[PDB]
Amino acid sequence: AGTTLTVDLSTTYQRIDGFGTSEAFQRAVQMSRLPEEGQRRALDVLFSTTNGAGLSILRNGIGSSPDMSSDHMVSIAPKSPGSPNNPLIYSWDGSDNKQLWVSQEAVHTYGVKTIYADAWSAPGYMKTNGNDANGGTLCGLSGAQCASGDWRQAYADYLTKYVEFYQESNVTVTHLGFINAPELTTSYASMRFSASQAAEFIRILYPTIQKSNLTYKPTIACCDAEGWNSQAGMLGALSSVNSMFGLVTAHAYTSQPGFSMNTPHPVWMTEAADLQGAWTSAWYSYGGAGEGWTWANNVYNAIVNGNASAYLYWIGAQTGNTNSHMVHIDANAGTVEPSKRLWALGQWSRFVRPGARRVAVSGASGSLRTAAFRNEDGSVAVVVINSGGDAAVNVRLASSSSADQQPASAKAWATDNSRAIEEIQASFADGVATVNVPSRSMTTVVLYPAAD
Ligand SMILES: CO[C@H]1[C@H](O)[C@@H](O)[C@@H](O[C@H]2[C@H](O[C@@H]3CO[C@@H](O)[C@H](O)[C@H]3O)OC[C@@H](O)[C@@H]2O)O[C@@H]1C(=O)O
Repeated sequence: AGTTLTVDLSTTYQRIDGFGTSEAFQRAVQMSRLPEEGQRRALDVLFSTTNGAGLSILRNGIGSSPDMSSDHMVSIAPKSPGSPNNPLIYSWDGSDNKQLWVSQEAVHTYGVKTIYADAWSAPGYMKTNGNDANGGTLCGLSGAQCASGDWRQAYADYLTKYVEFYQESNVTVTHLGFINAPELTTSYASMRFSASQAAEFIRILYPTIQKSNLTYKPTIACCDAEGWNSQAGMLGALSSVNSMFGLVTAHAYTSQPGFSMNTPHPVWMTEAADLQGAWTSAWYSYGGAGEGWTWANNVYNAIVNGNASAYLYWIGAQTGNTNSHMVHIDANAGTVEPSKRLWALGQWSRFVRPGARRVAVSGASGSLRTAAFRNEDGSVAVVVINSGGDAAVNVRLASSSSADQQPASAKAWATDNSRAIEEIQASFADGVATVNVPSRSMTTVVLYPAAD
C-alpha cells in the first residue's frame, strides 16, 4: 500500500544549526555590482524561505589584507602599529568587502540569525613571514617567535574588535574562527597552526571574548581543517581547552564527512564545492562532481554518517565558469542563474530550520535514502532521496510521549531535472501523508501541527 516511512520522535540524534555559504574574497562585491533587480534576485535565491534556498547560515571572511586589490579582503587594521603593545590602527570602512551589506540583508530582510566570522590569516605584521598570504604563523605562539614581539593578545583584541564593528552595524556574529585550512600554505590568505598552537591561542581568545563588552559572546570555532580526517587529528590537543570553545569545523576536500568525530561539541561541515569542475546547472546527468543530485547526496552523507549539525557550500553567487559557487552571476548581462546545487541545498534548508533535532525514520526500500527532523515549531520534515522510478510513499509519526500531538496537515516539495523545490501533491488523511516521490529526486514531506 505504498512504502510507509514511520518517524520515531522518541529516538533523537544531533541538533541542526542550519545550511549556508560564503561571499568572501569580494564575491559580495561582485553581487554589489549587479543592477538593483539582480542584487535582490541573488539575495532571494540564497536566503528567501518562499522563492529561494532559505539558507540559514552566512560564513564571512575576517579580512587579513592591506587593501582590496585583486579579490583580497581588506583588514579592519591593515597598517602595522609597530609594537604589539601599541594600539591597533582600526580603519573601519562600514563595508567589510561588501559582506556587511549581505549580512544586514540576510539578518533584517530574510531572518538569518547565525553569522560565522572566520579569519584565513592574521594581518601580515602579526606573523612570522610579515604577510597575510604564503602561510606563516601568528607571532608569539610556541615555535613562532618574532623580532617584532608577541602578537597573540593583539590578534585576540583584533578579532573581538571585528565582532564589535558588526555589533555596532546591527549584526550579531554568533560564531568566531581564527584559522582556516591551518595545514595549508597557499598564495592567498593562509596561516599555519598546529593543534597545540590552536589550543594555545584558544586559551588567550576565550578570556578576551568573555571579559569583553560584546552584547552577544560568540562561540569560538576550530579549526576549518580541509577534511574530517585532518580535523579529527587535532581533537586530542584541543581536548585540554574543550571548556573554552563550542564548535568543531571542517571542510570536505581532503576527506569526506563519513564518521562521527569524538568531540563533545557540535560539528559543522563549513566548506565543500566542485572548485574547478566546468560549470553545470544540471540536477542529474551521470552523477558527475557538479550535479545537483551529487550535492543532495553529499549533504545526506555529512548529516546522517558525519553527524554534522550544519553544511555550507563554499560560495553562493560569483562570476566565472567553475562549480566553486552555487549561483552564476554574469556581470555584463546583470543575470543571476542558480545551479541545481543551490536547489539541492535549499531542498534541505527550506524545511529543516535552525534548532531542528534529527529523529529516527524507518521503512525505506533500497531505492530510498531517508532522514527526519523535528523543527522547533513542531513541524516534522522527512527527506527522501529516490534513486529509482516514481515511488508512492506514506509518511506517519509515532512517539512514546503523550505530549506529542498528531499533525493536522502535510505539504511536499521535490527537486529533480524539471523541478526547483516545486510543491507536489501531499494527500493527507488522519495523521498520514501520501506522496508520489518523483524518479531521481530529493523530495521533502512536512507534517504540520494545526496553526488554528
Ligand atoms: C577557478 O579558480 C577557483 C580555484 O581553483 C578555487 O580553489 C577557488 O579559489 C579561491 C580560494 O578558495 C579556497 C579553496 O580552498 C579552501 O581551503 C579555502 O577556504 C578557500 O578560500 O579562495 C581564495 C580566492 O582568491 C580563490 O579565488 O575558487 C576559484 C574560482 O575562481 O572560483
